[PDB]
Amino acid sequence: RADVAQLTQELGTAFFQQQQLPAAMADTFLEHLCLLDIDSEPVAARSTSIIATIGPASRSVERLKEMIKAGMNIARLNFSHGSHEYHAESIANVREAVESFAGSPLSYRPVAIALDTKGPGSGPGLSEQDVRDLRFGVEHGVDIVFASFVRKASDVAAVRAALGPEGHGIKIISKIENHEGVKRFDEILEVSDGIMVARGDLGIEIPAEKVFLAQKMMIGRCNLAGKPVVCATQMLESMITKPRPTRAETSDVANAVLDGADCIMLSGETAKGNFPVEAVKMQHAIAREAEAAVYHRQLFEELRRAAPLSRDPTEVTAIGAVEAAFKCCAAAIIVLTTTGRSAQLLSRYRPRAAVIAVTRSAQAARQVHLCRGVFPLLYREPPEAIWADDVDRRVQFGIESGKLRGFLRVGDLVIVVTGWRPGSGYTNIMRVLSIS
Amino acid sequence: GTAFFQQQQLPAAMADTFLEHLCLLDIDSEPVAARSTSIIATIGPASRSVERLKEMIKAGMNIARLNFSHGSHEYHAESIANVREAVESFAGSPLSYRPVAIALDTKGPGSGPGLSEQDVRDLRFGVEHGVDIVFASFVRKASDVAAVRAALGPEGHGIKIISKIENHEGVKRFDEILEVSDGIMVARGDLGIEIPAEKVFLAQKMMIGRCNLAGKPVVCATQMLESMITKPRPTRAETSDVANAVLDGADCIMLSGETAKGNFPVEAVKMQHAIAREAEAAVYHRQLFEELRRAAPLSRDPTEVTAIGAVEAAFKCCAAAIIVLTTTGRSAQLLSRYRPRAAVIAVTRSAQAARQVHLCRGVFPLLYREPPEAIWADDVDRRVQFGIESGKLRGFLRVGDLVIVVTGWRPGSGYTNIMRVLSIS
Amino acid sequence: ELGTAFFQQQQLPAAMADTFLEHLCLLDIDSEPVAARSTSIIATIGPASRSVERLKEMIKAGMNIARLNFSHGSHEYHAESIANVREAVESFAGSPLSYRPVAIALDTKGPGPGLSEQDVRDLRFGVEHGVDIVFASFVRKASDVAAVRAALGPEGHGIKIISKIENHEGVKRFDEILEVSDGIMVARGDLGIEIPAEKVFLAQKMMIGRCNLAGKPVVCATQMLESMITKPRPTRAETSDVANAVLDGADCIMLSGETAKGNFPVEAVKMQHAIAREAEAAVYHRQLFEELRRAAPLSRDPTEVTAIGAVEAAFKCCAAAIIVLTTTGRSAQLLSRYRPRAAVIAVTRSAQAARQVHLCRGVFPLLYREPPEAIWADDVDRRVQFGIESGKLRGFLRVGDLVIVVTGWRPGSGYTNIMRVLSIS
Amino acid sequence: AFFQQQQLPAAMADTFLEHLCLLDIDSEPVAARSTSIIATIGPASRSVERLKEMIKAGMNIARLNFSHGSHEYHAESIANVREAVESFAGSPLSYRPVAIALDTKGPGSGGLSEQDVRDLRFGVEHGVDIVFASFVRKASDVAAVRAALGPEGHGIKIISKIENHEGVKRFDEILEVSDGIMVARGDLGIEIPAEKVFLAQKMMIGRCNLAGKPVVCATQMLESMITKPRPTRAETSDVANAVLDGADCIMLSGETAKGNFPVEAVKMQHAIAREAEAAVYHRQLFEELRRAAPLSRDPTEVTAIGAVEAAFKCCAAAIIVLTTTGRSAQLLSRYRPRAAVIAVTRSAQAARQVHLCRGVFPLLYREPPEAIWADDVDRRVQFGIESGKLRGFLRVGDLVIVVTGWRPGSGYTNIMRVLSIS
Ligand SMILES: O=S(=O)(NCc1ccc(S(=O)(=O)c2cccc(O)c2)cc1)c1ccc(O)c(O)c1
Ligand SMILES: O=S(=O)(NCc1ccc(S(=O)(=O)c2cccc(O)c2)cc1)c1ccc(O)c(O)c1
Ligand SMILES: O=P(O)(O)OC[C@H]1O[C@](O)(COP(=O)(O)O)[C@@H](O)[C@@H]1O
Ligand SMILES: O=P(O)(O)OC[C@H]1O[C@](O)(COP(=O)(O)O)[C@@H](O)[C@@H]1O
Ligand SMILES: O=P(O)(O)OC[C@H]1O[C@](O)(COP(=O)(O)O)[C@@H](O)[C@@H]1O
Ligand SMILES: O=P(O)(O)OC[C@H]1O[C@](O)(COP(=O)(O)O)[C@@H](O)[C@@H]1O
Ligand SMILES: O=C([O-])C(=O)[O-]
Ligand SMILES: O=C([O-])C(=O)[O-]
Ligand SMILES: O=C([O-])C(=O)[O-]
Ligand SMILES: O=C([O-])C(=O)[O-]
Ligand SMILES: [K+]
Ligand SMILES: [K+]
Ligand SMILES: [K+]
Ligand SMILES: [K+]
Ligand SMILES: [Mg+2]
Ligand SMILES: [Mg+2]
Ligand SMILES: [Mg+2]
Ligand SMILES: [Mg+2]
Repeated sequence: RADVAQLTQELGTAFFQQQQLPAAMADTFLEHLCLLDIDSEPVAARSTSIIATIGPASRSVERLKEMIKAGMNIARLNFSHGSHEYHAESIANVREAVESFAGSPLSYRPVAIALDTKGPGSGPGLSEQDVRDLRFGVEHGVDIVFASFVRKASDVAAVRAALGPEGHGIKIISKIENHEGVKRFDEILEVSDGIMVARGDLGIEIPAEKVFLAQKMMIGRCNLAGKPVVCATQMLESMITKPRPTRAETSDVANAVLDGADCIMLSGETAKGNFPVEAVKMQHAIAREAEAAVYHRQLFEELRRAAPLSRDPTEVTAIGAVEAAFKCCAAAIIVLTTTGRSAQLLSRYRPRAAVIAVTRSAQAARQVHLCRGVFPLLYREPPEAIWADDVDRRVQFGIESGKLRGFLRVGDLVIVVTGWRPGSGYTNIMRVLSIS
Repeated sequence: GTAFFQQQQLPAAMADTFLEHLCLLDIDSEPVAARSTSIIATIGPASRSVERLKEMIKAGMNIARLNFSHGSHEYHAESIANVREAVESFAGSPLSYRPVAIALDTKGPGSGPGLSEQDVRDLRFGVEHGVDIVFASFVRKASDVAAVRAALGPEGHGIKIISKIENHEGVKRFDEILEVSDGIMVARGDLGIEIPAEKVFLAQKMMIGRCNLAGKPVVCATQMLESMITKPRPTRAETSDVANAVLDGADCIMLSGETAKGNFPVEAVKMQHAIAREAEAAVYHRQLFEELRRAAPLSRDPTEVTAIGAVEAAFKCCAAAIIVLTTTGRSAQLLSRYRPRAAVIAVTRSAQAARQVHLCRGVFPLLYREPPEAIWADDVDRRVQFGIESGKLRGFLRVGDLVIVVTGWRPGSGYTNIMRVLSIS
Repeated sequence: ELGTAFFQQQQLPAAMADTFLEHLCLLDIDSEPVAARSTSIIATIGPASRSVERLKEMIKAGMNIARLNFSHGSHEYHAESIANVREAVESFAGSPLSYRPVAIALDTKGPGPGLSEQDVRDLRFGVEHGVDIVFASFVRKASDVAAVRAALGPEGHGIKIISKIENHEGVKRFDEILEVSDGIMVARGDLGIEIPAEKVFLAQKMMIGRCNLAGKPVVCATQMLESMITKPRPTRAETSDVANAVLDGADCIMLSGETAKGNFPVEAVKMQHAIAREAEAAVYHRQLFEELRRAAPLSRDPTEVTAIGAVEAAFKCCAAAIIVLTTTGRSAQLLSRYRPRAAVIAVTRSAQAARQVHLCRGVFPLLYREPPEAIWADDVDRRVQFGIESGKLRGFLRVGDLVIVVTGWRPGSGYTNIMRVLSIS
Repeated sequence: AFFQQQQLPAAMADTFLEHLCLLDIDSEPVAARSTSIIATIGPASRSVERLKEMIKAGMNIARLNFSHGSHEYHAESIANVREAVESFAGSPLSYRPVAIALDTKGPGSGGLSEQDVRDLRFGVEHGVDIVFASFVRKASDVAAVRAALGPEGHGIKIISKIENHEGVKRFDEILEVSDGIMVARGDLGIEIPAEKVFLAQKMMIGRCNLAGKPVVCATQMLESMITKPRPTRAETSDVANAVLDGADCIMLSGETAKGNFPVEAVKMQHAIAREAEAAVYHRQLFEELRRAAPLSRDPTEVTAIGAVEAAFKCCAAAIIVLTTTGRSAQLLSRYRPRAAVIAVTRSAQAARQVHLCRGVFPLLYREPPEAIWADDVDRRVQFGIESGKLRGFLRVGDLVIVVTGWRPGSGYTNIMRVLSIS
C-alpha cells in the first residue's frame, strides 16, 4: 500500500481500479488471478496487432475502410489461392482504403501488407511458384512475407535471396508448421525477423493435443529474443458463419495475448466468412481485456533478468525508459525511429505505456505493427534547418497526435526517447516530460 | 536415469523463471503421470446406452452429469440405472474398478428470486436416487446455497453442492457463495450472455484462482470442444481452451452437447483426456507449490499439517504417489489443494466418497470392499497394500518407486496425522 | 486460538515479511524471545574455568561444549580438566530439570607438513579419555583430515572431526576439506594473520554458507567478546559480532580467553546466551527455509525426505517442538539443516550422541536410560512420552501444544521414515 | 578477468545462499570506497599535518564533539581541518571536499539545553555542514534544533542521534522531520539491553534505506585500535556488517579523537568498507529497493531509477550527475547502484554534505563559465569525466550514464544519457 499511497492520493482510487491495476500490482501470480475483475475497464489503446486475411468477403474498398476502423493493422494476402492479377487488385484496394484517411495526418492509420507464400509442397526447398510470388511482392512493395513451411535456416536464406537487392527492407516472418520447424526453431528464429505459429498445418503434422506446447514455447522464445511472434488459425473459426464466437474461441484469443503474442490473425473469418468486420471487432475487444490482465510485475522482472547485459546505447536507453515509464505510470513512451528498431527494443520489455513511434519512413510505420504496443505516426513535414529543432517538432507531433487520439492528457507524464545525432543506430537519450 | 528427467516436462518444471519454463516446453517430452483433471460428461441420447457408457468409462469419464433442464424423472432414473450398470460391469476386478460420480445439474430459478418448486422436487429425486453432487444453477448469493442444502434434507447431508456462477451477481457475490459451497462451476454459456463475451476469461481465471486458494473444487464448463458435436477432430482454439483451463487450475473439465447429443462422445472424452495429460505436465510446479504453501494459512488441524508435510516430502523424492486412507475424502482433498505432481491414491470403503473425490484434481479413488480385520493396524496395512497393488496394475507404481503413505492414529473421520516414506517392493 | 500477544513475540511480524527489507524494518526491540537458545556455546577450559564449582556456574549459564586447548598444558592437566567437567555435569543427574549433557572437545596443537608427533599422542589421549569432538588445527587439504581420522585409531571412529580453517590454503581447498570433515571451525585468530584482516568476514560468511548448504556444523570462533577478558560488559562491536555470526548461520559460537583466562568467564557465557536468543528470533525463516529447500538436492533417502516434511509441518502449525528418536544423532542433524523455528528434542539411548548433537543448531538432547520394552512399538511410545514430559518440565511444551514426532519403521539406525502430528495431553 | 573481480560471481547468484557460497577472498575490490568515514577530531587528530594524513587515508567528514572542549578549541579544530583540506585545492581534478559536523552535548537531565543553543549558533557562525543532534526523543526535538539554527542555518543537515528507548519507539516521526539518523550505539547500549542493540541498528538502517535518507553507524567499531595497531576479529566483522546492513556512513570516535593510531583506524575502515561493498548482493537488493520505493510523478525520482537501471544494464563505470543541492545525487544513491555516482556541483556546501549519501563522489566545479547554458552543462559533464579518469573511476571505452536537467536551477533533473568514454 505505501508503495502506491501518494500516487493513489494524486491520481485517485478510480485510476487504480481500472485496467486490472490491483491484479497487476499483486505480490504473487495466485493473488494476481484472484484480483482479476470483470468491472475493471481497459483504458489503454489496444497493443496486439490484428492481421486480417483479404479475400472475397473483405476485398471491396468500402469493406476495407470498415475493417481499418474496426482495428485491422496488417492485411494478409494468401498466395495459396488467386492469381497475381487478383492479388494486385487486393493490394490496390487496401492502399485506396488506407489513403482515404490521409487527409488528417494527426489521426492517419498505416496498414502493412503481408504476402503469405504457397509453400514448398512436396519439394525440399523454395518452389518455382514461390520465386515468382516473392518477385511480385517486391515489385508491388509488400512490407512482410509470411514464409510457409520453414524447416531450417537455409529455407529463410532462400526466401531472402528470392526477394533480391530491392527487397532488403521486407520483413521475413517464418511460419512453423511441422515437427522439423519446431525442432530447428532456434536456428530459424536466428535468421528470421519473426515467427508465425501456423496452428492449422502444425495441428496435422504433430498431435493436436501438443500444439499448445509448441505455441507457448515459440512465443516464449520470441519474447526472449525480442522478435515478433504471430498466433494464427481458427482463433474465431465459428464466426465464419455465426455473428458471435464460442467460449473456447474468446478464451483462445485472450490466451494468445496472455502467452505473449505480438499479433493475432484472422484467416477464413475475414477472407471468406459472413462477418469479417465483426471478427476484427471481437479480436480488438478481447485483446484490450487480455492486455490489461498481463501480470507486468513478474513479467518485467523476468524480461529484465533474461535480457543479457548490453553495451548498445539503444538497448540501454530502452530498458531505462521502460523502467521510468513503470515508475510514474507514464501514459506513453514517444520514440523517434528511422527503421523502427528503437521502438522494437522498447516493445521487448512489454511496457504498459503505449510506444508512440514517430517516423518519416512509410515502410517502417507499416512494419512496426509487428511489435506489440507500438503505435506508428508517419511524419510528412520537410526537415528544419537546425536538426535539434527538427527533433523537437517530431516530438511535439507525437504529443499532439497523442492528445488528439486520447493517449495523452494534460498533467500526464511521458517518456521521450531520442538520439544524439541524425541517422539510424544512435538512440541514447531518455527524457521525462510533463504534458501541458 | 537421464530418460526420467527428460519426460513429463521435467526440464521446464525445474526452470528458475516462468519465461525459461515456457522456453523449455518440449513436444517430444511425453507425459508419464496419470491424468489428474477429471472429465465430467453430460448424459443424453448419445451416451445413454450401457455399452456406450462402458466405452466412455474406459476413455476417461469420471463424473456423469444429468441435466435436469431436459427430461422427466423417469428419464433421469433410467440414465442413473444405465450409468450404475456400466460402472458395476467392471466391479469383478477390484484392483482396476473405476468409480463414477453422478451429478444432478438443476433447471434453475428462471424468472424467480430463489429456489423454484421444480428444483425442490428434482433435489428430493436426487437424494432418493443417491446422487453424489448437485450442480446448482444460477447461484446469486449465499442464501441460494442454503436453500439447496435445506431442500436436500437430513438424508442428503453428504451430497456436494457445486454452485454454478452464471451471471454478474454471482461473480460479484463470489466470496460469500464459495464460503458456503463445496465448490464452483464456471458456467461459461450463460455467463457469456449475462456479461460481455470478451470478459468471460477474466471471470474464469479469477474464480479458478480463488477456488485454488480456498482448496475447493472448480469446474470449467461449456463449449470446450463444441465442434466435436459434428466433427471428429476439434478446432485449434478448442484444444487450446482445454489446455488453458487445466493450466489455469481447474479441477474438472466438462463436456455438454459433445457427449449428450453429439456424434463423437467417446472421442470427445478421449480428446479431453489427451489434452489434460499434456497440460498437467506443463504446470510450473516450482512457483505453483511455493505460492500455494505461502498463501495457505497456518493451521492447528493435524490433517492440514500432515497434508503439507506429505506434499513437501513427495516433491523431495519425486514420489510416484501419495497413498491416503480416507472416509469422507477430506484427507485426499487437503493433499490435492497443494497440487502435488505425485498422484493421490485415495483408498476408501465409502462408495460415495470414492465417487465424490473425482472433484479434486489428482485424486484417484480406490473403493475397498473387504470386511474389516479384527486388528485395526492390520486393516490399515491391508488397505495400503490394496493401494500399492492397484497402483502397480494401473501403471502408477513400479518396484523401486518411493511412495508417501498418509494415515491416522484411530478409526473414524478427522484423525489423519501420520506421513510415512515407503519404498515399493 | 493463540492470541495477538503470541504473534508479537519472537520477531514473528519480521519473520512473516514478504521481503528482507520489510523483515529488517519490522525488527522490534520490544518483541521478546520465547524459544530456547539454539546456537551452542563452546567455552574454553583454563585456569579461570577449571574448578568444579566454577564449571557448575558455566553449565547453568549455558555452556554446552567444553574445549580443551592442547596448545598449553600437559596430559595430566587435561585429564583433570575432563574429570572436573564430568563431575560438574553429573552433579545435576538427580534433577531432570537441571541435567544437561556437555560435550568434550579436544583442540589440537597443530602441525611441519602434516600431522605432528604431539598431535598423534594428543589424539590417542582423546580416544582413551572418551572425547566427543576434535577441533583439528590448521587443516589445509583433505589428506590432513584423513591423517587425523587414522590417528583416531581402532576405537575412535565415532569422534567428530571439526576442521579448523586458519590459512589461505584451507580457504582455497575448503570444498575438499568439508567433504571429508564432520564440520568446520572458522578459526579467525590465525586466519586474520594468514590473510588480510579485512577479508576474514568474507571467508567466515562463505564457509558458514557452504556448511549450511552441506548440512554440516560450523563454529564461529575467536575474539567474539574479547574485551570481556578484563571488562564486565562487551563493546558494541562484540555484541554485533555474536549476533551476526548467528544470523550468518553458525551452529556454534565460541569463547577462548574470555572463559579460559579472563576475569568474567560466567558473564561471557551469559552474554553469548542472551545475544544468540535475540539473534535466533531475528532469523528470516521465510526466505531461509525456501532457499535451504531449493538448494538441497532431491533425495531418495527416507531420513532426508522425512526431515523436510517434518520441518514443513512444524512451520505450518507453529509446533512447540520436533521430537526425534535418534541413536547416532543423524536424524536430528537432518532436521537441524532446514533451520526450523521449533526446538528439535532428540531422544537417544547414546550418551556420546547426546553430547555430540550440541554441534547442530536447535538440537536439545535427552539421554534415555530406561530398560528396553519387549514390544518395540511400546519402547518407541515410551521414548516419545519421555521427550514430551521432559519438554513439559523444561518449559518447551504445555497441554494443548502441537509437536511433530519423527521416528522410523523398525529398530536400528538409518530407518527414519515417519512424521506424526501430535497434540500434547 | 573483469567478471572475477569485485565479487561479481557472488553478485550474480540466484539465491542469497549461493551468493554467500561464492564469496571469494581472492576476488579483489575494484570500485572506489562508497561508505563515508566520519572521524572525530581531538588531541590525537588536531594538527594540520595529522589531518592531511587522515584526508589521504579516507576521512570524509570531521566530527567535533561539543561534549568536550570550549568554543575556542573547536574553532581552532575547524580552522585546522579547513587548512588541511585546502592544501590539496591546487589540483582541482583531485581535490577532496571534507564536511564539518557538530555533535551536540545534549539535553542531559533536561528538551534543548541552553548550551546546545549557544553551540548551534557557533556552528552557524562557523559554517558547519551537519549537526549530529544528541538524544533526539521526538519530532519536536528536531524542530527545536532547526529553530536554534535560525534563518542563517537553513541549509545545515540535521542528523538525529537515536540513543534511547523513546527515540527507537518514536523513530518514524523523528526520521520524517530529520535529514538522516545516527545509530548512537554507546548510549543506546546503556539505555536498552546490550543484546538488543543489533536489532535497533538493523531496523533503523532498513527504515532509512527505505526512506532514502542517510544513516550513520557509530561507536566502538574499532575500539581496541585506541591502544593497539590492529583491531580484533569482532571489530572488523562489525564494520563489515554495518556496511552490509546498509549504512551510508561509518564512524570513529575515541579511535581518532584520543587514540594512538588515528590514521591507521581510518585506513582500516577504508579497507573493510571496500571489501564489504563488493560483497553486497545487488541482485536482490536492487529488486527490493525498486519494489519498496513508491510510484512517483517527480521527474528527478523517475530519472534516478531509469539511470540506475541503465547503469546496471551496461555495467556503467559511473553515473555523472549535475546537482545544485545534492538532491539528484541522493535520489540515485537510494537505489544502491554498483556504478559510482560522480556528483558535479558548484556549491561547496552541497559537495561536503553529499558525503552523507553512500556512493556519491562530490566534485567541486571551479572551472570558468560557458556563455551558452548547454555548453556549460556539457563542460560540467566533461569535467566529471576528466576527474573520473584521473582518479581511476573511468577509462577510455567505458560507458557512463549522464543525468542532467532541461533548464538551470535546482529541481529540474529529467534527462538520462548513455555516453561512451572518449
Ligand atoms: O505474466 S507472467 O509474469 N506470469 C508468470 C506466472 C507465474 C506463475 C505461474 S504458475 O506457477 O504456473 C501458477 C501460480 C499460481 C497460480 C496458478 O494458477 C499458476 C504462471 C505464470 C509471465 C508471462 C509470460 C512470460 O513469458 C513471463 O516471463 C512471465
Ligand atoms: O535470512 S536469509 O533469508 N537472508 C536473506 C537476505 C537476502 C537478501 C539480502 S540483500 O539483497 O543483500 C538486502 C540487504 C539489505 C536490505 C535489503 O532489502 C536486501 C540480504 C539477506 C538467509 C540467511 C542465510 C542463508 O544462507 C540463506 O540462504 C538465507
Ligand atoms: O530506431 P533507429 O532506426 O535506430 O532510429 C533512431 C534514430 O532516430 C533519431 O532519434 C533521429 O534521427 P533522424 O534525424 O535521422 O530522423 C536518431 O538520433 C536516432 O539514431
Ligand atoms: O479424510 P477423513 O475422512 O478424515 O478420513 C481419514 C481417516 O481414515 C483413517 O485413516 C482410517 O480410518 P478407518 O479405519 O475408520 O477407515 C483414520 O485414521 C483417519 O481419521
Ligand atoms: O538418527 P538415527 O541414528 O538414524 O536413528 C534413527 C532410528 O531411531 C528409531 O526411530 C528408533 O530405533 P531404536 O528403537 O533402535 O532406538 C529407528 O526406527 C530409526 O532408524
Ligand atoms: O540536484 P538538484 O539540486 O535538483 O540540481 C539539479 C539541477 O542541475 C541542472 O542539471 C544544471 O543546472 P545549473 O545550470 O543551475 O547548474 C539543472 O537543470 C537541474 O535542475
Ligand atoms: O498456413 C497456415 O496459416 C496454417 O497452417 O495455419
Ligand atoms: O449451465 C451451464 O453449464 C452454462 O450456462 O454454461
Ligand atoms: O585456534 C583458534 O581458534 C584460532 O587460531 O582462531
Ligand atoms: O553519542 C554517541 O554517539 C553515543 O552515545 O554512541
Ligand atoms: K499460404
Ligand atoms: K441445468
Ligand atoms: K590449539
Ligand atoms: K556530543
Ligand atoms: Mg499452413
Ligand atoms: Mg447455464
Ligand atoms: Mg589457531
Ligand atoms: Mg551519546
